[PDB]
Amino acid sequence: EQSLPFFKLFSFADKFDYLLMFVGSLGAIVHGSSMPVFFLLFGQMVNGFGKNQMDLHQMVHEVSRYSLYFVYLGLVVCFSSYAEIACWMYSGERQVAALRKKYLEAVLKQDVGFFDTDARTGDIVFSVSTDTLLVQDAISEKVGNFIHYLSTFLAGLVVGFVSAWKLALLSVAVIPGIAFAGGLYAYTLTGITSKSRESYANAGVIAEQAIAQVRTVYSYVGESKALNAYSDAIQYTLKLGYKAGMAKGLGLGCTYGIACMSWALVFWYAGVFIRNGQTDGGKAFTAIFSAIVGGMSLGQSFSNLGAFSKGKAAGYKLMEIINQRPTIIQDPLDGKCLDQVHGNIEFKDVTFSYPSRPDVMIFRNFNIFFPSGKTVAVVGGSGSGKSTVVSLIERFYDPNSGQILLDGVEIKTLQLKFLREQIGLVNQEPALFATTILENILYGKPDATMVEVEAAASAANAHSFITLLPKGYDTQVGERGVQLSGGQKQRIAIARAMLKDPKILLLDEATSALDASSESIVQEALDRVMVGRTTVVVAHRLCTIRNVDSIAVIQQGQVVETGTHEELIAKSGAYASLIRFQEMVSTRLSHSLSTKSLSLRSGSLRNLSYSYSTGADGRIEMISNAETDRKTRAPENYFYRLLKLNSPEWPYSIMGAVGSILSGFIGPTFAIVMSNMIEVFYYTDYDSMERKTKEYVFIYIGAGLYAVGAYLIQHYFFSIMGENLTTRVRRMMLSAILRNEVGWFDEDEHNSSLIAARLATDAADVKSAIAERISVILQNMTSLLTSFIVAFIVEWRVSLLILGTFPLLVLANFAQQLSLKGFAGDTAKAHAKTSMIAGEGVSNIRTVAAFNAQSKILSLFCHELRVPQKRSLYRSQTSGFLFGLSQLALYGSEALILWYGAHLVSKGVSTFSKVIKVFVVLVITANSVAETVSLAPEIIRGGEAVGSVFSVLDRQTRIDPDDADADPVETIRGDIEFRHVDFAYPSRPDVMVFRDFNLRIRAGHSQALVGASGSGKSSVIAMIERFYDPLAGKVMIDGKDIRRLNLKSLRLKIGLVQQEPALFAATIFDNIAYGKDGATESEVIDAARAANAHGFISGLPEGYKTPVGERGVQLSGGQKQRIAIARAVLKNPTVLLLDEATSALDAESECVLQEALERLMRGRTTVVVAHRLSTIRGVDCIGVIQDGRIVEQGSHSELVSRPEGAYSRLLQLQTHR
Repeated sequence: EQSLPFFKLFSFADKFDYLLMFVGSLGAIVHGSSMPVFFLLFGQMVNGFGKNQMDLHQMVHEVSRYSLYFVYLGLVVCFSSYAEIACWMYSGERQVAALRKKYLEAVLKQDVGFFDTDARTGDIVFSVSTDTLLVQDAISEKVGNFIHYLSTFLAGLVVGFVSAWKLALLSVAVIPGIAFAGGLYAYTLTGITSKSRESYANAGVIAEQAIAQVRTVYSYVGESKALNAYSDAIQYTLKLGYKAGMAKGLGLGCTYGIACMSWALVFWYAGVFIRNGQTDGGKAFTAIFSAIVGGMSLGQSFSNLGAFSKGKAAGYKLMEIINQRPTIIQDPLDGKCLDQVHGNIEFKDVTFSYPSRPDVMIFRNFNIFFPSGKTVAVVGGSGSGKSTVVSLIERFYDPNSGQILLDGVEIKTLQLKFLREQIGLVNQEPALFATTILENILYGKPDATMVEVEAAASAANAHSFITLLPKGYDTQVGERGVQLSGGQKQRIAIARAMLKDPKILLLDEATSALDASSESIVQEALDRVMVGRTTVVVAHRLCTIRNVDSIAVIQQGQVVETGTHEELIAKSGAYASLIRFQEMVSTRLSHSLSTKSLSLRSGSLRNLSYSYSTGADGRIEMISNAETDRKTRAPENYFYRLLKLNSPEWPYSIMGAVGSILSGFIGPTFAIVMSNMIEVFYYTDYDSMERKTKEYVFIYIGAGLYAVGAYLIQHYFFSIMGENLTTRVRRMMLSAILRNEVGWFDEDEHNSSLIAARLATDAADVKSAIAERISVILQNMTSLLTSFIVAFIVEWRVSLLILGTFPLLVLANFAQQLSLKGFAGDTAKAHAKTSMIAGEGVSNIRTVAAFNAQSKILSLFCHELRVPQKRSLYRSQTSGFLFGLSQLALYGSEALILWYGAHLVSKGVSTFSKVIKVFVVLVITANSVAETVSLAPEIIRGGEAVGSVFSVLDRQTRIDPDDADADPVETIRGDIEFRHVDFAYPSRPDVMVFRDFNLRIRAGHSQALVGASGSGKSSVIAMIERFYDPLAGKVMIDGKDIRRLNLKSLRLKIGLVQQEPALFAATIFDNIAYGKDGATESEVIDAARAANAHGFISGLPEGYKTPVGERGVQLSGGQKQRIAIARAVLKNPTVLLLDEATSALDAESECVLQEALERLMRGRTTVVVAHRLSTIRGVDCIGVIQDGRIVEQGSHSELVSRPEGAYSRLLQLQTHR
């Protein structure tokens, strides 16, 4: 959308932030222009250490003078890498923690009807959670990395062009010759990466369907050919993944083969300009190296321009809610204040529409009147919009044409502290702020005393139930310290809206929690607060209103009738049908925020986003998403268990380990020839310097064709090895998912969109966990080892000093690689308690705006941001000092080697070019060694969070389908029998729909288990085939128990028909041959013409060929049912399990099942469950299920003959249409 500029993100800066962005900007220029000064000092040293080969006294002076200048360069990097980290990390905190304090004052002042849950308060909660971390990521510390590497580029061309300007043009005109050779590798590599994502989307829908339709995959035993369809379309991503490793051996080979043919260009012309007497050997080290790493340092300044554009995009959305001027405000000057209110609210000609969609007209010419000290009611029977009455006296909205008078004063002339202080609100599922149960009661009145809270808890039936909790009124209600998690809370607005002592008391439909003896206690609690208070009762169920003096009924825009309930029950005028309607009778936001973070977890770093959940009913839970360090849960043998699964490819790793050792020989051979030409440039013979610099160019060319054949063996192999491992894991993951129980799929984190990504992104990061961490270990250990064998043969006295110095060299470079990603570290974990307070004063804003609790949520937010700021003062002074002190042990420790090496030469032990070769080889080696020890924790710490998918492989199923020591199934005649069985779902095990259940079905009969308003009837057909096991008892079929049989050999003669049918992504020839494997063309036509749809399917373009499941022709609900019955008649089952529930016929003039119900019963055993009192005339028997038992049994000639029973009440529900 729109965007701010990059400036005005700094608009929350005070005069102490203009002082930290000034010191930390001078400190980043001086830190930047110091690597092109190391190349000016190490160049001028060699001109004194190497021109003085015949004067062994000048050598000691002109090295001890320049080895003091590395301690002075060490101090300037010490106190200027401290100033670009401690100033840009702490001044990026103080500016974004003053954006949080003003964005939250803005979202406490907007109108309360702005938040109507339709992904409006799912962006406000998301903008305070993530858009504030993107502003901080932009402006804090990636601004100092911009100035650091931009000033090196500017100062690599001023050191480079003053020493020798003809070699600072040759070593700059090579840089377009390399970045173009490497910008064609990274173009074609994305083009094969994009085709691999497209090739998996064909096989990405087979796992998508067979997890979503898992009731049909198990019922028709076809969980073996859901693999053979999957394991034939994975094989088109494997072969496309082979030639994305050959585009990487040819991309790193032909980049290190041009860069090694470009030192040969610029070390030749450096060796011509010396022979003409224009440069020397230290003005050609300065000119070449300061103009290459100066030019290369633009690839790091422009790496930070991605975060600067996400920062401008996110920071607009914040800066447009801050200055959005609202409508309903408080006027401290244009406001009144009455005295002795009475509570006479009269909606006198009030019309109103919802400003989200102005189409309907809720209150066209609405009129009611509220007396003082009385109890009125507002009740409808449908969507009258009656709960808008309590949402309008609050002034959450405005009547767009009308007026509302409080004791004869229009309420648009009243300030919102004389109004909301007089109105107490009790609502649906009331907001419990995660504090004590003493501070929640003190929102109705902020500070009076202690004994009035006990008085207010006494007249609410609450004084007893919070002393039988083992803490003295101090109980954290958010997290389960003591579990007062009952459905009967003290509905603590009943305790709040008495302590406040309101004059007008607006109740609501505060009985929606499966009313029982517990909800009868709060009913007689509400009947003692309604004394002398002009209360309304928005009521949905009429049972709670039956003893009230005056009741008013509204139906469409206006009141219809008023008066007592002795004349309201009279005349039958639009109330007698409503009591007939009484006789015939959050978790969304945590899912919405995860999908909104869906789409962008593809990239944001893991230290910057969240993972959202509900937790308990205290708040919305926000785990920092850097939960991988805390997790540390892989099996302890996991690196050995992935090498056993990837060991039929042993010839593709014995041939790949002789391609990764040969690549370690190019490191030191670069640094032996380059340190042999520093010696050559100081000859005094100008023809033995010519024919010895030809033969160091021919090695640079021959090692630019050795680096093409040795990166092609390392990368083509080890990608044949790692792509037969992602393919083998994917076939082992889906074959283990389709073995579990059905209740495992019913859980909240096992829907077929979070579990089909574990086969796509969690099985594709096993390639980069056991194949790309042996390539860079065999390479980096054969270069560490071959440069400590050379260095002890050239000279062993200096190279023993570099062994003791070697921890001080690999630690200075370990810190120079953490600095490229930043030292702040997991900034989404400190700002997590702050957001859970900001994220509960948005979704509970109906209860924050009432009670005038808007200056208390801002106090709990500003008194708590002091913890993430003192965490960042202690970190930025410590991390900026340990980084600035490890750099003094890099330059101060190369001053010791070059002094002790220039000590032995004056005593005649060593020579020149025995000290330089040892110095150049062992320092370039130390950069690679501090990369093996940077991927060292991930090898130990459980791989990572996505290499820890053994939870689908190492998981034990509850219901085991295939057993060898189980009795097989040959012929089931049908002897359905239940003994004493009780059963509950594992999703909510408190509900106990079965309680000692009993049935008995003989062979060759039917069963017609009745509706009873959905009294847990849709679980008998979920136990004839083992979708669920019973908790206690047996299920007897054919005289044998059901937990003794081969389950795959049983379900091929028990075939159901689903509630709402579903169709796979194939033609209508495999969607009706899915339940007979085998059938070809004779009994496919015959099984069509039973519930026919045959002239329906004869009219079709490609015969019987069209995709009908998805991405094809869209059929109707009356035609999908005629497909699914063609399945269940080709299979020829013996125990037919029909199904109807929840009014899903979806067809007028029903005939698609009427042909089925009379034809398909004629030789089978059927179990028909339906909620309607029709079509269930199974002429053999019919039982009535109530409360987990049967109450009456007998067919439709002895079940209607009895006078009442329980079936005749459902016979009265026939004519209630």
